[PDB]
Amino acid sequence: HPQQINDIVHRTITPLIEQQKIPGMAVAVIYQGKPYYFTWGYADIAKKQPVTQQTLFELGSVSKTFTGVLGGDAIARGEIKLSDPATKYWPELTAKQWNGITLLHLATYTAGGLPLQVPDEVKSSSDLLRFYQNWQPAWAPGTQRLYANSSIGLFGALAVKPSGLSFEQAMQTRVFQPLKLNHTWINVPPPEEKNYAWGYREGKAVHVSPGALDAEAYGVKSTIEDMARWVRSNMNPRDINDKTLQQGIQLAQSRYWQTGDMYQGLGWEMLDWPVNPDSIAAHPVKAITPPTPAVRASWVHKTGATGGFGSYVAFIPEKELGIVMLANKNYPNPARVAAAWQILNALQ
Ligand SMILES: *P(=O)(O)OC[C@H]1O[C@@H](n2cnc3c(N)ncnc32)[C@H](O)[C@@H]1O
Repeated sequence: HPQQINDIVHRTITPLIEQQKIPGMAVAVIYQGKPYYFTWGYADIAKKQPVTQQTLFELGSVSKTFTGVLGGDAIARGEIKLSDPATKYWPELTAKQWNGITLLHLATYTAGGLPLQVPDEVKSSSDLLRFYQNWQPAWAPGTQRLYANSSIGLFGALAVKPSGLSFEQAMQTRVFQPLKLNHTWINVPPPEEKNYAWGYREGKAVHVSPGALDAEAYGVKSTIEDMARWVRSNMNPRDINDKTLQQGIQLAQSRYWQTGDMYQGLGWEMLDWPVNPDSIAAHPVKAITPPTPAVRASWVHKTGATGGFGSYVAFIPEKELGIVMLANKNYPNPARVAAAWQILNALQ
């Protein structure tokens, strides 16, 4: 490691762990293109199993970045357009409030107030259809952003329909495998279970429960090494020898809407670099026309949580600088962002 990386990471992450009382943590700092790894504490407190570079953490909503990119890849293939009505890919969704709602709206939380959570009793395909059929928008499409699992969750499920594959099969074959993310899972295979960290909520060991559209909205588990590779792939997509995937990664950093200081991509969210560290409910959106092609001078990021895990990813493509922070405790987002900003700001 470059000493300055060690110095700033030790300075920054050590206190964070102490005050947030985080039981285990992994961090990757991407600096001049290369990854540097750090680990702390335990994946399993009871068994005193240390966090390693092979420890799997629940990504929570960081999963949305994978879904956004997979959608981008489908657009690149000509399988979908974001301007297409959602009903084009689910004709059984006949209720009139769906007229005018597009894949873009689903992907970017702008469909008009889809709920943050899919109702907990929704399990089957018929349950899911009935849920969407009964949903009533609070706003017209394309006018308000309400960050929500039921929105991008449906986007992911519909985006993969033309492929003929399940969402998991599409993600595995079109995103995970081409990028050599060989320890990244929607469903952790039994032989890999020993590396799956427990999450901790009020001292209790927990893993995320099954829920409708979980794969699409929050269900990915990954290692610090794979997540470093993910960040690297999104920072320099032109380094990928897979045309539609490269194009998809670029489309996910297109700026489709603006809300205050931030811009909504597909899964990824973006702000202009340099950012004010203090700048990082529903809010009105303005369409950006044409959507701004991925801006390399951006803070590109996404936070994620499950009951037992807190995750954060941020990168600045212009500077070849990025960070992944994975912890097996859900701790406040401002703390994650503050630590990430301190580390990247020191290395620019
Ligand atoms: P992102 O990390 O913002 O959000 C995804 C996390 O939210 C929780 N989640 C989604 N859906 C539910 C339901 N129905 N009930 C309780 N919690 C839910 C999970 O923690 C996701 O990881």
